[PDB]
Amino acid sequence: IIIATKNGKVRGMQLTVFGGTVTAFLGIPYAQPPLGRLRFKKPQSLTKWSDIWNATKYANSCCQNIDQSFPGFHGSEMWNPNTDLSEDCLYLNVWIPAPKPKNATVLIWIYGGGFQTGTSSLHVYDGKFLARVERVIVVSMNYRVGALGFLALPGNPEAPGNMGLFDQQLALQWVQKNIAAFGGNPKSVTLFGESAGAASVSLHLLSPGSHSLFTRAILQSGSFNAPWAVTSLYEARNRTLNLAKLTGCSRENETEIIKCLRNKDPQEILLNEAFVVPYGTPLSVNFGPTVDGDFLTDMPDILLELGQFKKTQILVGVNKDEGTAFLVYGAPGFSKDNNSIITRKEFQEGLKIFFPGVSEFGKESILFHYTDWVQRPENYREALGDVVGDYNFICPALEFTKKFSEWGNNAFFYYFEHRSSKLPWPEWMGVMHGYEIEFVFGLPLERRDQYTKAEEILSRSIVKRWANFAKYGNPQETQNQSTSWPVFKSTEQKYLTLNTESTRIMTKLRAQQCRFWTSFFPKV
Amino acid sequence: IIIATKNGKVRGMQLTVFGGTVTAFLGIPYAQPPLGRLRFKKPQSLTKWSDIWNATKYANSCCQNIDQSFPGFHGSEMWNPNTDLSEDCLYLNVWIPAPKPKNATVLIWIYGGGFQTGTSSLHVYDGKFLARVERVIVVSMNYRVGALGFLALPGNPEAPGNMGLFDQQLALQWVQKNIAAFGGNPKSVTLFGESAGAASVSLHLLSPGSHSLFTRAILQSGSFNAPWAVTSLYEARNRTLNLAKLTGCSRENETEIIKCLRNKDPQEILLNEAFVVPYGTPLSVNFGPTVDGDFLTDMPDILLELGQFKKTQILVGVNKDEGTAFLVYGAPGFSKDNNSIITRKEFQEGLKIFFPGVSEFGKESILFHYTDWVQRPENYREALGDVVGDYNFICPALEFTKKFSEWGNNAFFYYFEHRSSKLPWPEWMGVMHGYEIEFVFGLPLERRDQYTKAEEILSRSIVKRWANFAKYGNPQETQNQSTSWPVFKSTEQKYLTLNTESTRIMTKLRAQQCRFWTSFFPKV
Ligand SMILES: *[C@@H]1O[C@H](CO[C@H]2O[C@@H](C)[C@@H](O)[C@@H](O)[C@@H]2O)[C@@H](O[C@@H]2O[C@H](CO)[C@@H](O)[C@H](O)[C@H]2NC(C)=O)[C@H](O)[C@H]1NC(C)=O
Ligand SMILES: *[C@@H]1O[C@H](CO[C@H]2O[C@@H](C)[C@@H](O)[C@@H](O)[C@@H]2O)[C@@H](O[C@@H]2O[C@H](CO)[C@@H](O)[C@H](O)[C@H]2NC(C)=O)[C@H](O)[C@H]1NC(C)=O
Ligand SMILES: *[C@@H]1O[C@H](CO[C@H]2O[C@@H](C)[C@@H](O)[C@@H](O)[C@@H]2O)[C@@H](O[C@@H]2O[C@H](CO)[C@@H](O)[C@H](O)[C@H]2NC(C)=O)[C@H](O)[C@H]1NC(C)=O
Ligand SMILES: *[C@@H]1O[C@H](CO[C@H]2O[C@@H](C)[C@@H](O)[C@@H](O)[C@@H]2O)[C@@H](O[C@@H]2O[C@H](CO)[C@@H](O)[C@H](O)[C@H]2NC(C)=O)[C@H](O)[C@H]1NC(C)=O
Ligand SMILES: *[C@@H]1O[C@H](CO[C@H]2O[C@@H](C)[C@@H](O)[C@@H](O)[C@@H]2O)[C@@H](O)[C@H](O)[C@H]1NC(C)=O
Ligand SMILES: *[C@@H]1O[C@H](CO[C@H]2O[C@@H](C)[C@@H](O)[C@@H](O)[C@@H]2O)[C@@H](O)[C@H](O)[C@H]1NC(C)=O
Ligand SMILES: *[C@@H]1O[C@H](CO)[C@@H](O)[C@H](O)[C@H]1NC(C)=O
Ligand SMILES: *[C@@H]1O[C@H](CO)[C@@H](O)[C@H](O)[C@H]1NC(C)=O
Ligand SMILES: *[C@@H]1O[C@H](CO)[C@@H](O)[C@H](O)[C@H]1NC(C)=O
Ligand SMILES: *[C@@H]1O[C@H](CO)[C@@H](O)[C@H](O)[C@H]1NC(C)=O
Ligand SMILES: *[C@@H]1O[C@H](CO)[C@@H](O)[C@H](O)[C@H]1NC(C)=O
Ligand SMILES: *[C@@H]1O[C@H](CO)[C@@H](O)[C@H](O)[C@H]1NC(C)=O
Ligand SMILES: [Cl-]
Ligand SMILES: [Cl-]
Ligand SMILES: [Cl-]
Ligand SMILES: [Cl-]
Repeated sequence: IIIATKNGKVRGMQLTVFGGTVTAFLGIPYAQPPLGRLRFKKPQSLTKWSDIWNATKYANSCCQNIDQSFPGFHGSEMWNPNTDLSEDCLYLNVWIPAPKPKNATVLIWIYGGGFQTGTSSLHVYDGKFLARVERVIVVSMNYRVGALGFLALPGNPEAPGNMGLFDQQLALQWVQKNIAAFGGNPKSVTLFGESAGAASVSLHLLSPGSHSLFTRAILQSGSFNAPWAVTSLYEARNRTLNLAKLTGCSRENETEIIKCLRNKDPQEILLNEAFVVPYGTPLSVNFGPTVDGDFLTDMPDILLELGQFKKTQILVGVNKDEGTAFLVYGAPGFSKDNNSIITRKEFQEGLKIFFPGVSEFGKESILFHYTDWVQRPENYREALGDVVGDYNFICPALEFTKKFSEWGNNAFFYYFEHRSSKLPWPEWMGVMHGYEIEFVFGLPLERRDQYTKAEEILSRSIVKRWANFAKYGNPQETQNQSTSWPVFKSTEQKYLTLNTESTRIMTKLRAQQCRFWTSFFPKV
Repeated sequence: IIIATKNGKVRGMQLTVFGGTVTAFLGIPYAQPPLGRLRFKKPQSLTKWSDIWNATKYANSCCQNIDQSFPGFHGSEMWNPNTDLSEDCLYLNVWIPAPKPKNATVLIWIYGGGFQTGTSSLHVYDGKFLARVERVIVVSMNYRVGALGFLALPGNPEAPGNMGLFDQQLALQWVQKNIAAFGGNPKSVTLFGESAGAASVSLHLLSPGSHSLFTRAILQSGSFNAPWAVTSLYEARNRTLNLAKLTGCSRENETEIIKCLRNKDPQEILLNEAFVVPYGTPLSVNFGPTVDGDFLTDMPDILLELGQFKKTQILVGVNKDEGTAFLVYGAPGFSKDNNSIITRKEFQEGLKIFFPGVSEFGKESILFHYTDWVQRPENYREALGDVVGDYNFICPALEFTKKFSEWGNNAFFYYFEHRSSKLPWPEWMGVMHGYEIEFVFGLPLERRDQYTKAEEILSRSIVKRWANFAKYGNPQETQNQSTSWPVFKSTEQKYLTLNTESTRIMTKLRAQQCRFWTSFFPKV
């Protein structure tokens, strides 16, 4: 199977999925390799090839540091890259139903990883189930991460910032130009992403250059108003110069810092990213999106508040225990290998880990708000996870959703509360960050994979709802006497819970907690 | 002029006021003197006299401690009692227009003084101007204050608590039974009071026993939800027993503590009131209203929240600088005799004076909320006064008004912002607590008294508005092209400013401050 694209022919491969066939085109190039003088620059458009590009395997993942905290452990290792790392990493994947569809809706996946890590070739991002079961086309891209994707000296085209967001955008352009050849509808394109991938989706909603590149958006556990999502111009400058210092690249001329950094081995840039900040946290984003005057024209909070964004439907949600994953990456008393019963003093020390530049009063205020107990040994352990999840994911997603919906558009909010039967992490971590993704991609639809029957049913329902959102703007499951998913409006704030037992309509998720983070805490 | 009352004849006296005449009956008894075995008991009804009771001078003021902080100084001394102190103090005053009116509306004044001090014979409470100018009848009563008015051991008729509130109530009953003989309408009775007198008015709104004793209510700088206004049953017990200790009255039997206290000289009870608490403040109310199961059937906050109160119109207001008066009664760096520029550390020490049993985090939170400066030497001095005024008077009056109006009734709120040209206190204290009162009573209507012309005009307008509220439920001045006073509703929260220059309709008084006190601070 060979498809002709604007830049040349690509050969795919046939896959058997559930007694049917999917065609996969893995590793199509969508930009010039950003090597040499192109390092730190916006991606440059790719010129024609002749002969057939073989898109029959996943391409290189972008250069990135790896999580070495738990070698041999599937819970962490499943997120590490599974393809060689290389600066030559600007590739995308396409999965299409067979037979070729006529005008299929397109789902474009944007991975998370804190803007520092990630790749589209992870097993939990495999678009073949969606293509098979819902007859949508799935596209995913690799984009640059870390300093190589996000180093900024604002205004300077040698290192303007947001390069990895421009990579995403150019892959969106590729779909616009090329997807009809694969049987796709460029006028029916939904972005979906998790964590930094969801924050990215929310920035494409804000970016005038992305407005005509997609139709609708799905935000899983992330949005640009999250505290980790956008680097200030002040932080970015200091981090860029710190990185120059650490590599011997400190210079009088800023265009000469960049020239120097372009001579460094990728591996030397990677080694020094960790230290560009005095204190870090398990949620640090050393190199992330900045207000660059190009992708992002103003501080995104101002854009959101004043309604300057693409007017379309959004689907947004979070997991019940967003904060737990992070606690084993440095909070005292915590271990994935015991029940992590901590004391008051450990709790207090954990706040120092998660809120390093925060006044003592700021920290006491967190403790005040989260330790009014309803005695119980896991009180403090539970409070720290909620602190981290509410601050970093849940309250920001809910505020994004309120503010976005106030401008007239339909929004749907979910609260995912199912723990995978196969989860390798301990029970105390509950419904973790990242662990809805396999349900969205339909992994539990595979009977060989040993998920429960209740999990097959949940995943089939989520898959259908996501697909209906993409095709029709409305994440209903219309056939199986399912709970209707109400629109989220800033007054009632109705959301849908996703679980194997009973799906419920609820209101005002974490009302009391989010008043704290959203209205008090930003003042300290 | 001799009027026959249910309990006997009373002779009044004629007064010349503004080229006209008022009849004053000063010092009519309304209960049995609460002496001897009646000390600490509810007031007992008075039996008939023959011959003519001469109500031609003010009666004794109730026993109370005096403000000795500033001897010789009119600013403080004008609030001290101006009649002999005596346990024999249950008397009231009546001022009536001449000629005798036919069915005049009645204004009943309830003085403030923290429930510890006060008397109806103060010059600034002289009802003759109102009677003259508006042809209303004015009534005022003395009620017991301090431990003699409010000592409680709940349930025990020897000392049930709220005795001074029962004194007020019995004087309300006297007006019901007797005012028609003076030309008054018992079906048109408005209560008005300032500070503890306004808190009292707000408790009569809650008390089933007072419901048929009045029509409408005016609350000047006070309401029962103020932090100083209601003593917990826990505080009351401890204070009663502390007082017993300090007087040698500690006993096994509680009815024997009271018997013992009844043998003490009034003057010995007074000397020990100050110490019944370990820490006090300039706003301490050692002996005040309690939930006694009789006057007050439940915690008044519950009654207010759940709409269990007299359904009628209210007029409520506060002064611009409620908090300043108190700062010279113990805050470091403050003096009525210099400009009281204080430092951060003095500010912090002042919080300790005003918030003695409050956690360090509680205090830091106050400081956080009030020291975000918009440098300026008077920053800290101004912040402390606002802290004290917002917490103790303004935010509580506004919350009372919101909650009360949510039940359907018209409410009118004012913000009094005129500083008396004659004020003896320094300019930095601004528009002080207590200093609207002379405008309400029409003192500036007296040309001999050397107030400005702008002050005569302001007082004449307030007088008319207060009188119209009493007679008609609507505090308008209809004749002189005046600003219309809108109803206060919990959504718009419109209020009227009272000043000599420009009277304005404004909204959401101290919105940001009161969110702090009303919604955060009660948690610490
Ligand atoms: C901006 O960066 C400076 C630089 O300090 C850093 O030097 C880098 C090359 C890197 O190795 C990094 O780890 C190191 O901290 C920061 O100043 C430092 O601040 C810390 C803590 O306040 C102090 O211990 C150091 O004295 C100080 N270092 C120097 C050399 O000045 C600074 O914190 C940072 N500013 C922001 C916005 O975070
Ligand atoms: C849960 O484990 C933590 C984490 O650290 C430990 O991991 C264990 C599984 C074990 O292999 C141990 O050797 C390893 O150090 C425990 O916290 C540790 O416990 C003690 C006393 O508090 C200290 O020696 C360590 O500093 C501390 N580590 C950290 C990172 O804080 C924790 O006590 C344990 N909790 C249980 C069993 O409930
Ligand atoms: C209830 O009252 C007690 C009694 O203490 C008081 O004794 C009284 C007769 C009187 O002189 C008063 O000034 C004195 O404080 C309070 O206990 C006291 O608390 C303070 C400060 O915490 C301590 O310094 C004392 O040790 C302690 N005194 C005694 C003898 O126990 C107590 O504070 C109070 N409770 C409440 C609700 O405020
Ligand atoms: C305003 O006066 C205060 C109050 O105390 C003083 O009253 C003055 C009018 C004067 O007679 C003085 O003798 C009397 O003690 C001043 O605070 C005082 O100032 C000094 C230094 O801060 C200390 O000696 C006192 O402890 C302190 N008193 C109190 C109660 O805190 C204050 O400095 C003054 N401020 C000015 C002039 O701006
Ligand atoms: C494919 O359908 C096109 C329009 O369908 C889409 O309309 C969009 C506005 C959006 O709402 C999508 O979700 C809809 O599905 C049509 O214009 C094209 O011509 C079609 N192309 C084909 C059949 O080749
Ligand atoms: C005096 O007027 C009485 C009624 O007037 C009042 O009606 C109340 C319900 C209240 O709204 C007041 O503010 C009104 O002024 C009437 O019943 C009496 O009979 C009158 N008594 C006389 C003239 O002696
Ligand atoms: C692409 O794959 C085809 C079919 O397997 C092969 O014949 C061709 O040589 C390939 N091109 C390469 C490896 O460049
Ligand atoms: C910085 O150096 C570069 C060297 O390539 C040069 O192009 C540029 O003009 C210099 N900038 C300034 C303004 O000094
Ligand atoms: C609805 O349930 C049927 C079985 O009754 C199942 O076969 C089908 O896949 C379900 N559809 C969805 C979208 O959940
Ligand atoms: C009351 O006053 C009248 C008139 O001045 C007087 O004659 C009478 O004796 C008085 N009664 C007293 C003092 O008890
Ligand atoms: C307390 O003592 C008084 C003495 O007058 C007595 O009437 C009462 O019965 C005693 N109470 C109890 C229950 O001990
Ligand atoms: C209205 O103004 C007139 C003068 O024009 C004055 O005599 C009168 O007292 C005023 N009335 C009120 C109630 O303020
Ligand atoms: Cl600090
Ligand atoms: Cl369902
Ligand atoms: Cl403390
Ligand atoms: Cl006016």
